[PDB]
Amino acid sequence: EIAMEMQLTPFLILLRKTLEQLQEKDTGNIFSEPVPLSEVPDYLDHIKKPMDFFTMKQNLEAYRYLNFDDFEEDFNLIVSNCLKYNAKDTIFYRAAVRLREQGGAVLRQARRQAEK
Ligand SMILES: CCN(C(=O)c1ccccc1OC)c1cc2c(cc1N1CCNC[C@H]1C)n(C)c(=O)n2C
Repeated sequence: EIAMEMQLTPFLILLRKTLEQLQEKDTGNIFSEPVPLSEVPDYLDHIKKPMDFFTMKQNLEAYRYLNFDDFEEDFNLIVSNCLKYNAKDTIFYRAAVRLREQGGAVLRQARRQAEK
């Protein structure tokens, strides 16, 4: 399977499935819409690039993820943003740790498929 020959549609089908699997791990509904700046007024004082699963879905369908690195980078922002903004004694921090853990095998297996 050679990179210049790779078709977009199959790759996007793979990313759609992978994103569904990742988002399903958000059983607390913490990561599935943007952190609202109106309700968390200091959020952008700390976080340079917010990310969430709905924004990832929009990016996917707008053809913004054309390799696995860029996709995984945004999933990793969901986690890292949360670990920075929230203290390690909070439920939200631990929820990000759990999301990273559960996302791990999903992403590794998905990348292996993307590399054929
Ligand atoms: C701003 C929403 N939020 C809350 O914790 C919250 C605040 C006020 C009133 C109700 C609320 O939720 C019930 C929130 C903050 C987050 C946050 C997520 C949320 N909410 C929790 C409720 N579901 C939506 C989600 C965006 N993440 C990932 C963060 O890093 N921070 C700081």
